[PDB]
Amino acid sequence: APDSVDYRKKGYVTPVKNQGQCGSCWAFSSVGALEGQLKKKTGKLLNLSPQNLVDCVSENDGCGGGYMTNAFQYVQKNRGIDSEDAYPYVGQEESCMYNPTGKAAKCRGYREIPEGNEKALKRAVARVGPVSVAIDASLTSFQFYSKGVYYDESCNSDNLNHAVLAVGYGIQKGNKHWIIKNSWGENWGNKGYILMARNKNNACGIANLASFPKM
Ligand SMILES: *C(#N)C1=NN(C2=[C][C]=[C]C(C(F)(F)F)=[C]2)C(=O)N([C][C][C]N2[C][C][C][C][C]2)C1=O
Repeated sequence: APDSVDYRKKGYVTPVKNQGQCGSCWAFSSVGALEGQLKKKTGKLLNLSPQNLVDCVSENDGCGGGYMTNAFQYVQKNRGIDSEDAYPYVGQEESCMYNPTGKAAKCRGYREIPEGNEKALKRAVARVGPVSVAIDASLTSFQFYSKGVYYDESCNSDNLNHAVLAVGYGIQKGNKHWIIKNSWGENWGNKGYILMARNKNNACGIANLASFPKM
């Protein structure tokens, strides 16, 4: 595995999205991971539909919450997920309106990385591509992150209240990090991104709930 990796440089990542006031981070996270695999498999990069997941993954709670694992399973069982263009994002609860004609990607299942194993997470990211992960993003410092490697001794790994996407990893002046793509718009963090402390005792619980879909 490379000392550092950044899948944005390998065309696996779409631009930052804005989930709005709907707690659908798990949908954007799942979609990001899926978009990466689709690119790896077909060579094409397309915006997948998070609203499709929000409205159709009954295993989850729509804007009220959910897990990326349930999303990947839905795509597999549903035999597909629509493109963002075929099922645009509104960030509001609506009955499922999935349409197979707009299908843009399928899923063969998913794998989970050993809970709290950042070493496993590193290897997974380097080999697979973008990986869905959960973190404690409740701290004010996270809300107003601007640059640098984010680290706060107050983060609680047991409080997984947000789902994001790890598109790579690296180091900055002795501080190892995870390159994280958020879904709170480009007006947050660094153009929507944030570098988070890596190998710092699983800061914010970044390795507690990480998984990726297979295609
Ligand atoms: C998103 N958006 C979102 N997700 N959760 C959540 C619940 C259970 C499990 C997960 C995950 F990612 F699978 F592990 C995620 C959640 O509780 N909320 C409420 C978030 C409140 N925010 C906390 C950080 C500060 C901003 C507000 C979600 O919105």
